[PDB]
Amino acid sequence: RPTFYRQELNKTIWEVPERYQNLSPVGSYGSVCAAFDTKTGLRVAVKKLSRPFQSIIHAKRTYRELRLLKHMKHENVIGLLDVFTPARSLEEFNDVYLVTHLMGADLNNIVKCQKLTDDHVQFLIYQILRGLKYIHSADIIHRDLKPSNLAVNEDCELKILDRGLATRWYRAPEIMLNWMHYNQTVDIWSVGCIMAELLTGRTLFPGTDHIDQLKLILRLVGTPGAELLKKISSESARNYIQSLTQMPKMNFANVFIGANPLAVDLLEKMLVLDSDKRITAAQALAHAYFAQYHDPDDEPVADPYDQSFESRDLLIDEWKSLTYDEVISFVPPP
Ligand SMILES: CCCCCCCCO[C@@H]1O[C@H](CO)[C@@H](O)[C@H](O)[C@H]1O
Repeated sequence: RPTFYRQELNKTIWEVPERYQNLSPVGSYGSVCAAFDTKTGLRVAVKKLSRPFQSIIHAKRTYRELRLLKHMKHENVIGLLDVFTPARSLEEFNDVYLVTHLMGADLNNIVKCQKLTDDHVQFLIYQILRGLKYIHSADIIHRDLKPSNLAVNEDCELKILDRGLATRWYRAPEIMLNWMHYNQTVDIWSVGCIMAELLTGRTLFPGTDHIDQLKLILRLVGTPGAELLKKISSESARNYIQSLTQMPKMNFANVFIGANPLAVDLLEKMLVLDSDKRITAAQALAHAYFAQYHDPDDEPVADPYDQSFESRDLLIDEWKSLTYDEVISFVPPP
């Protein structure tokens, strides 16, 4: 094991291996320091989880987060450099620290302070969909893909994160109707919204609440056809939908007038009401808009990810001991 030191920072008492040095507050389910890794000469992020075992909910979340990050090994997805605890045994086990690459800015920190070239839009979105193929191949649905959940460096390299450094704006329509049985393509909807915005400099659907959101969506893509309406069991949803004057499907070419026409085509295949018909991550990767970036031999899939634990109601000490096992068995990257 290594030797630890304690330090006060912003009311929280930090205790880390000496290998981590120059700790400084980056921000704020835990708080995050930037730190110098003396082992590699690289700057890193060190997140102290707050109250990781406060309850059954926190504890399972803590385990969920550690299981996810141990699994994610892909250039466009946040992954884990280190995890530790000052605890000497399970009996003392009370804090968990997570270490990842220091990510300086999110996609939003870009869009707002620039106007993106088409080639930027191609590189950014290709990276998203490359990691999303990987995420999806693990049978994970991201569910909250939005600009604050995407890390982008000065080199315009991107990774998908679990959590940032308004959600509804990027949420698939089926989610705001509480449909339940989402497939992965709820994340494609979100990618379409992000893309639109990168091209346009404007939020595609700045809904004020969930009802407003559905309104703004139908104006673009138009009222659902017969083949779709017949799948909405909710009487109230049906009535709200049909009460909203029969809206024509706008021409995407006019909404995105001036965009690379191939970006318009891709957008049309992403932002489709019927999630059955939404282009998948792997499909999208082969769309000619990414011809410059696509390489089918460098778009890998994930090892299958065991998420049966999600189906379990366990005791705090059980989630705690599972988490403890995951820390102990962590094997760092190369
Ligand atoms: C915005 C007004 C209506 C939105 C229609 C959304 C159509 C969503 O698509 C539907 O999603 C479900 C998966 O969640 C599937 O069970 C259905 O097969 C699929 O067609």
